[PDB]
Amino acid sequence: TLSLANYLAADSAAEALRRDVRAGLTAAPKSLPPKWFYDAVGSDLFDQITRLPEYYPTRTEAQILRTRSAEIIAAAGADTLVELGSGTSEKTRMLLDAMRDAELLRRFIPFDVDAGVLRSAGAAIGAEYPGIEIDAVCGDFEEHLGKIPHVGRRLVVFLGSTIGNLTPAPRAEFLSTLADTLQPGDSLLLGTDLVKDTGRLVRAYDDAAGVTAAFNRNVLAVVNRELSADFDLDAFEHVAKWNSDEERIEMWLRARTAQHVRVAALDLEVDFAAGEEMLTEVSCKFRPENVVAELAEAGLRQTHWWTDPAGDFGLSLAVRLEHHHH
Repeated sequence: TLSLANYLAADSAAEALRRDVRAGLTAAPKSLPPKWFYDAVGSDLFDQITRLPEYYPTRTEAQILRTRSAEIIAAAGADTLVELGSGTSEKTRMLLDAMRDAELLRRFIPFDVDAGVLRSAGAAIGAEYPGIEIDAVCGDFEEHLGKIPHVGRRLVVFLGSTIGNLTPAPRAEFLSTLADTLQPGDSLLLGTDLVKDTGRLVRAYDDAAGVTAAFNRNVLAVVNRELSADFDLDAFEHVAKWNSDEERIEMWLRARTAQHVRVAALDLEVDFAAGEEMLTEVSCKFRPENVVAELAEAGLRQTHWWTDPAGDFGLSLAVRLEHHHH
């Protein structure tokens, strides 16, 4: 059967956006949070990015998961699959199939901000896996991870490389809170994109076809639409950079010429100097030894680590850290 629990108010997304745009556009170094990339148009654009020859991470993680699903499912011994976030719905069915092959599959708990997607995905999954209990939760990572039911033995998965879109401090915060929801017996599956040739990294975030550029610019269309702003999308250049000290990709929008922007819903007048850059996304890249340390600091012990043949990407399986005090 299907059960949906919807914790987001009608104006949750609207109020969150007003705050983020006002905070981002009036900071001395302008920025916009990457989460606003993903309206209908942006999610479609991102979907296309996953099939771009330069953008390897989605396909590499998918290929690792394809190969390791049975082993992940054996390792976890879990009967309940909890999926955190979007865009991983084909990867979801790899894990669900593996759990069904193992005769363990009982419960599926998707957690995402879009209730409509959950209702659709829940009806579909429910049909493809007769007898499964689907407890869908519509909420956000900030506030609602606690709302995920602790029924059964749970494999909690967070795929799609979203973890790297958080800088070290909010990332440490997120992982720790995630770890806190795990009961003994539960496992966390986590994908991390690895440090590699910087040419490859930059091209992945600035493809030859210019799709990533459109995806970046689209966040301006979102602000235009939702807050009645007058960004001139054609006035902003897409810039992807390798930050070697932070070992992360950065995406920027750079004003070709001086721009004056009014966000009418906010009664906010904003100025861009010619060449001024606005930060729209970071994509942190990891070293294998650093993934274990970060997991440890969050209260997790890595029990498995899998990579693709090129060492481009790693999947971790982790469990609650052991403590023996004296």
